[PDB]
Parts: sequence; C-alpha cells; structure tokens
Amino acid sequence: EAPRVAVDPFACPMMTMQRKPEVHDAFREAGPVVEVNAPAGGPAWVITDDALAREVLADPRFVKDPDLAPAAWRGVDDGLDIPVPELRPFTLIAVDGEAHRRLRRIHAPAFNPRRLAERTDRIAAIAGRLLTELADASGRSGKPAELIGGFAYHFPLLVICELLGVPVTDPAMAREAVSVLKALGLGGPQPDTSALESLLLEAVHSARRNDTPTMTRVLYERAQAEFGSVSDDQLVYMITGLIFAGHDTTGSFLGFLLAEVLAGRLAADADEDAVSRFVEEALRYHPPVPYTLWRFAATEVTIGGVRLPRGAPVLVDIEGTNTDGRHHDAPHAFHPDRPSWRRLTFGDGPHYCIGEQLAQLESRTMIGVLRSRFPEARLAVPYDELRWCRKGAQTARLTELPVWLR
Ligand code: HEM
Ligand SMILES: CC[C@]1(O)Cc2c(O)c3c(c(O)c2[C@@H](O[C@H]2C[C@H](N)[C@H](O)[C@H](C)O2)C1)C(=O)c1c(OC)cccc1C3=O
Repeated sequence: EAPRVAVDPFACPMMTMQRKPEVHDAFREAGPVVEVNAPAGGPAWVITDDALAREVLADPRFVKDPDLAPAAWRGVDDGLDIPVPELRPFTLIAVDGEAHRRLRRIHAPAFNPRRLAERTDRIAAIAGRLLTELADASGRSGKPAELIGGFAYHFPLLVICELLGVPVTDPAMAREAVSVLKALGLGGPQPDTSALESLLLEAVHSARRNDTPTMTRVLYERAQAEFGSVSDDQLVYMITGLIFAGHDTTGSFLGFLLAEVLAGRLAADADEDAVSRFVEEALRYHPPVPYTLWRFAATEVTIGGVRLPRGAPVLVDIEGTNTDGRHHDAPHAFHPDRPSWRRLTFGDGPHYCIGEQLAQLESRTMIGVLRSRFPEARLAVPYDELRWCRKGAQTARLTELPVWLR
C-alpha cells in the first residue's frame, strides 16, 4: 500500500557536521508515509511530513504498548522499550491514556521551571568546574581537551543527579552504571552497579524522611497519592529513568551545540536573545534523536492515503522533517537568525519532552560559562573534520570534540 524504500531507517554512515543521512531524502521523495525494513524484522512505516507527524503523535490509535511489537523483536531489537508488565505504570514511555496522564501529573510539579531556575548558579558552577578541570589538564598535557568524553555527558548527568538528590562524585562511573540499569529496566538481557544503586536508594530514603520540597520529594509525594502506596524500588526505578533521559539526549545535543559555538558561529557580543535563538537553531539542525520512539497502530488505520495494519510499527522522522526544505529555507544551513518555526526535536503530542525547559537552561548556562570564563576557546581541528554517527536506537553524537579552551 505505501511506497516502499527497502532500507533500515536507522542506517547511518559516519557523517560530516553539515550532512544528514541519505535515507531521509529517499523517504521524503517516496511519500508522506513510507514502508521500510524494521532493523529487527518485518516492516515499519516512516512519517516524513511535519503536519501528518503531528496528527499521528496526537492520535490515540498509535500507542507505545510494547506488547504490540513483533515477537521476533523481543530480546533482539534493543530499540524496543519493554519493561516487565508491573513496571510499565511507572514508565512514562511505556504507557498512554489514563496511566500516562497519571505519570505526567506526578512529574509536572517536580519539573516546575521556577524551581529549576533557582538552580542556575549551581548549574553554572558545575559547568565551570568541569571546564576549569579540562583546561588545567590540557595545560599540563599539551593535548586538547576532549569535550565529548570530558564534558558533554558529565555536565547534564551531574545536573540531573543533583536535582534528584543523588550525590555522584564520579560521573564516568555513574554514566556506565545507569546505562546498565536503564537497559535492564527497559527489558534487556542478563556490570557492577551496586555503588550507584546505594546512592539512588539513599536519595529515595531521604525523600521519604524529609519534607524538603525537592524534586524526588515531590515525585514521592505525588506517586504516593496517585498509587496509594509506592515502594522504594519503584521510586528508584523512576529516578533511574530520569537520570538516563536527563543526560544521554542532552549530552549528545551539547556536543553538537559546543561544536557550533566553538566554530565561532555565535556573535561575539551576543545578548541573551541571540544566544537562545542560536540554541533554538542548533536544536533544529542537530537533533540527537532521529525518530520518535516506536508506536504501534492499535487498529487498522488509513493515514496519508495508506492502509496500515493493526500492529504496524510507526516512526516519525524528526531529523528529516527538521531538514525539510518545504518548511525551512536552506534546511541544511545553520542560520540562527532564521525566523522561528516549529521542529520535532522534543517530540509532540502527549509524550512531549518533559525535560525541554531544563535542557534549554543547561544549554544557555553552558554558553554563558564558556563565553565568560573561556572567551578564547577554539576547536583544535577544523569544523569540517568533525564527524558524527549513531548505531541503532542510540542518540547521534560526535566521535570527539578536541578543543583548546584557553
Ligand atoms: C536536548 C535534550 C533533550 C532532547 C533532544 C530530548 C528529546 C526527547 C523526545 C524526542 C522525546 C519524546 C519521545 C517520543 O515521544 O517519541 C522526549 C521525551 C522525554 N524526555 Fe526529553 N529530551 C531532551 C532532554 C531531556 C531532559 C533534560 C530530561 C530530564 C529528565 C528529559 C526527560 C524526558 C522524558 C522523561 C520523556 C518521556 C516523556 C513521555 O513519554 O511522556 N529529557 N525527549
Ligand atoms: C528520546 C527521549 C527518551 O526515550 C526518554 C526516556 C525515558 O522517558 C525513560 C527512559 C529512557 O531511557 C529514555 C530515553 O530512551 C532511550 C531508549 C530509547 N529506546 C531510545 O534509544 C532513546 C534515544 O534513548 C530517551 C528510561 O530508561 C526509563 C526507565 O528506565 C528503567 C525507568 C522509568 C522511566 C523511564 C523513562 O521514562
């Protein structure tokens, strides 16, 4: 029924900064709704048109329910987010309908942007200490600071950990361990995570004992109210998820944002408005997540002219719609003064990113620190020699970002 392009939608060779994988253009040329080959077997359908994508992502017939995914995917697709049944109610990405609204209710007050903003000075301090350490190591060594491994994931990880009351001192070890717990929680096979698990449980114990209106306290109070009774293990599971959600995507994006700033594309006298417009363009141009998470048709659906069967796995093309010439003049150029137009980098519909305000705050705070404390920071290699890639369902990321910070 649909036009068919017989390729894996996740195919990604090593890319330059300015280019996006060829599959996006081949899908868009085929039609608004394109059959493709799902990586773990059978068909999948990609949505290549912005307006249609917005309709799909708000249509209750397309659901996250991982039980609708083909049998062949279980244990293999790894892009499939499939908690054990009893943990799906605690997993924002695994539910829709009333169960999803409940979790949105629990998370909303915890991400109150007024409360995040009170943390700006701490966020700056975090970034500034990480950068001073990196500059000092480069002074001693004679080697450029490598900001992907030394900054991009560490900075957002330390922010979200501190917001949740989880006192991490080694972000590299924490990043590895929360990755393991994420994979286990979302249904992967099967390594030592006990140190991190101790800190997560300590943050939950502390949330229950103390009335201080922090993030984890508010999650606790609101989950207790909605579920009647919530266990320490359930809260640990929920905060594990927000640690991973809060750092991986953000850290992938920040590597790209850093590259564009350090390439000298931000005006030297840029005011706050110009900075936030620069961040906005970077979110259009370098989305870390190329497709929405899997949705499945709950019934037979005809959409954009095409008949999709019950069970049909559907992807919205974020990277391709963000760089569609039908809505963006010179879609593959980086133009921060471009008129502001919508993008799909944070999703749409009920499952829209709950972290967007935080990710923005972190972005603009990082640039402030850089501009004020490392005004001469530059790339240690040309912008045209930077490369990025992604395998499978992982976020897009630079291979490295070598910088002379001062
Ligand atoms: C630039 C950084 C980030 C980007 C690009 C990003 C992108 C996205 C996208 C595309 C989705 C929706 C997925 C879908 O519905 O298919 C989403 C959801 C989500 N994000 Fe973000 N995100 C970012 C930062 C953050 C941060 C800082 C947090 C904090 C914990 C967060 C937590 C979440 C959560 C929990 C969801 C699930 C919402 C739902 O299913 O209801 N994210 N993100
Ligand atoms: C793009 C936004 C995002 O999907 C949000 C998100 C998320 O909301 C949750 C968790 C996440 O891991 C993620 C992220 O998802 C991963 C896995 C996906 N297959 C895909 O590879 C994507 C790029 O990364 C990011 C959790 O891992 C999780 C959890 O893990 C055990 C426990 C409770 C809730 C969540 C929970 O809500």
